[PDB]
Amino acid sequence: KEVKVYSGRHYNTDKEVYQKFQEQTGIKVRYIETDGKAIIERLKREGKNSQADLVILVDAAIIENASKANLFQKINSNFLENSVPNNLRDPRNKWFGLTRRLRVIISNPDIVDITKIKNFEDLTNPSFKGKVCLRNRKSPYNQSLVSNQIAKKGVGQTKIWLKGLISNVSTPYFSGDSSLIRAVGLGTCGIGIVNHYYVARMLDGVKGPRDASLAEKIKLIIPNPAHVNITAGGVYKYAENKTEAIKLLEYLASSEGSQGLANKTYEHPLKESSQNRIVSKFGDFTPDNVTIKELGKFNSKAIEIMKEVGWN
Ligand SMILES: [Fe+3]
Repeated sequence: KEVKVYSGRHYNTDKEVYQKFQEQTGIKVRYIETDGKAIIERLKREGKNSQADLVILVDAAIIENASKANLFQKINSNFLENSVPNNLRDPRNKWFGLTRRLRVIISNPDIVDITKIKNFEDLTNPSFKGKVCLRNRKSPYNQSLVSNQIAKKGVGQTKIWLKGLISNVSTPYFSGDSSLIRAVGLGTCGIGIVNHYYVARMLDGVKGPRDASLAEKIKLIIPNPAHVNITAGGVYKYAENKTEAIKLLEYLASSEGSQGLANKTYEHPLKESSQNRIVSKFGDFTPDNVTIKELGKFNSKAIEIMKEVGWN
């Protein structure tokens, strides 16, 4: 009995969780970890000849792509249907949330007045002209942030928000969240938008002393209410080991599994906030109730309006 996992959780952290499942169940886990988009393209090409049983992907945008590519099958599990929060799973039961991450505001309080910053709407303030830095629009994290704004506000108001935000950027777009964190730490940027867990990995010395020194200079601001995004798992449409994939998905979404995945990456488990002291110091959050399905729905439109306003 074995299960083949193709995981887009490309942090090189999750091996120990699969090993704990293996010991407890006797089912051998064969895992590949690489880029989620490489996994989607590989499965489309392999189709019925693929060896994937369980697919793990990061970000609503990538889950939506996989869903559109018909990569998942609907599964029956009393545990997942009754234990995973409804907003963090497919209403059609093809994928289920495993961890939570927040896309937040980071600021250098020597460069900008952080008492003027509570939510994403504040970043349009003309006192931040030339102080806002962003990762580029190719990041699913940024697409899903804009889709979140569309979900709630509609296209018109999101476009007005975007024009205001992009008006305040005078720096080329970053190609990563960690390089953005460094720029805000250095003070070349006043304000950024990044995933909370990258700041926690730098503060913990995972990326070495210079990155930890820069991360200490940052103030992290959780918008209230908060935009939540996820990593999710689903069973491959042609899974050979369907039963074993479900058992593993059930373990990953369980309190033990979700805490095991989230603790490696400084993410939040599915149903409780992280017990990590560095993550807890960032503060409490309340989710805005936008569903992960809705972030998928508006992805095409987010990309179109990001291009229109010149988020590049
Ligand atoms: Fe990430």
